[PDB]
Amino acid sequence: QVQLVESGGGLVQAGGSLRLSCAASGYPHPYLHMGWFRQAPGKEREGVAAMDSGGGGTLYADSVKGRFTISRDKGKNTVYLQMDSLKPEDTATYYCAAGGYELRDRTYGHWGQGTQVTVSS
Ligand code: NI
Repeated sequence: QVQLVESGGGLVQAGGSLRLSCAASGYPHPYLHMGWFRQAPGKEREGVAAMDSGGGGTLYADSVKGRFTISRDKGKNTVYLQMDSLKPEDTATYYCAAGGYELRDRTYGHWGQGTQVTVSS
C-alpha cells in the first residue's frame, strides 16, 4: 500500500555530490524506519542509511560514514540522501525502502524501483 519513487540519480564525477529524493505515498509499517540501500551488479544489497520516522534518529553504513547524510521532510512525506565525496565504488542502483528497522533489509516490505548512480573514474 506504500509506493516509493526515487529521483536524483544519474552520472557524476568522482569526488562530486548528488542528492537523491524519495517521495512516499503511505506510512511506514510494521516498523517506522525509512532506509536507503544500494545494490551493485553481482553483489548483495547493502544498507546505506536509515532514519526513524518516529524520532529522527539516523544510522549509517561504515562504507558511507562522514560522506552521506539522510534527512526527511514530514510535510512532504519525502526522505533525502545527500551523497558527497563520491567514489567509483559507490556506483549502484539506490533504493528507497519503508516500513523496516535500521539497515535490516529483510524487515522492509516496501521498496522503490531504484535510481541508478554512476560515478566516474
Ligand atoms: Ni504494507
